[PDB]
Amino acid sequence: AMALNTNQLFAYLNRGDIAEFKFSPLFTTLFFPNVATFSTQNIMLDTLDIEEVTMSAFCSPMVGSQVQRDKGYETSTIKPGYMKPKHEIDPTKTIMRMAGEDPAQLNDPTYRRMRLITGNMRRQINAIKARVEWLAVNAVTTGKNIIEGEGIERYEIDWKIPEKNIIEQADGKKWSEQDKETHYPIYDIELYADQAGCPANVMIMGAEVWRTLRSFKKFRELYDLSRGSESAAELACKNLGEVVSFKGYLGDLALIVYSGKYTDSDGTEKYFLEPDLLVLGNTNNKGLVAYGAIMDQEAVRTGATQNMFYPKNWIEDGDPAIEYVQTHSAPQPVPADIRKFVTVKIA
Repeated sequence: AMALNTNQLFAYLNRGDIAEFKFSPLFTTLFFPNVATFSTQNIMLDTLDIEEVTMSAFCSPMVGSQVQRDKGYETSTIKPGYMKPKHEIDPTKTIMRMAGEDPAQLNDPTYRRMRLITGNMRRQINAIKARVEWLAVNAVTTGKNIIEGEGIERYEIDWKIPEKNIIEQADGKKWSEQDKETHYPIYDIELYADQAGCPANVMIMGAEVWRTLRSFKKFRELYDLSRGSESAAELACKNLGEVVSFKGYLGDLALIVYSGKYTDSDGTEKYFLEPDLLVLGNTNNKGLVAYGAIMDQEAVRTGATQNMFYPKNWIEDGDPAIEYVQTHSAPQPVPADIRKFVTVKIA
């Protein structure tokens, strides 16, 4: 067994026809679809060619779970959470073959190592994209991210979303308490959308929100199931049918139910978007995922530090020699304008 070099791993990562590589989760796709890779470890927001994205954040240290906001300050230098998940390449695994494919290769041990390597690479990108989506949804819904990673101390980024942009039905009119035969929920949605200061053209909803909205006769009468790749909102969902459902339109407002989940360190399943939350936004309000430099010595040696991802494969010596694949990345979502997001907790 010889370890694949990084050109060999990049050949796969860049291949063009792997969904895990070409698509990203919903909030990332709608609101952070652009990319900037930095040659510095830290993201330097002041250096971006696009003037229309956010160029500073209020960064505060933390002691435990406590944010030390008196020690925070606006800075255009952002330290990203450095990621480098790895997996063992165990050739004793049973390899699942697809689904139109070619039984004969699976004898060849090289072919089998390749299957495990590429399989684990796909899983590592999924995990990096999942962290990014978590960061994206948190930014949009709370204006804040908690950043952790290799070689830094845990701290908070605050994009300072206006307080009026985060709304709870329990401070006003609850949908659960309305007459489902007579209430017009559109007028509440319009009320929430006022807070964006600009038009909202997309409503992204947890499951409980969609259930409730649907229970209103007056929503059903206006609900326009018709659609056809007719909007950026709609286009964004076509490759995310595992976690996202495009429902139609309410006037010029696209309707998306979002049910994406991730697993946390504890190995527990969580929603990206809590089921009782809806987000109003504008699909023209596009920021980016900024990538800090890759800090791996071999990346540094070979001048390959400016990269979204940097995959490595190696075999260690030992009584069992253990083989690993690992992917380095230092992503951070940066919004265009945080003030154009309104989040509502229904009750």
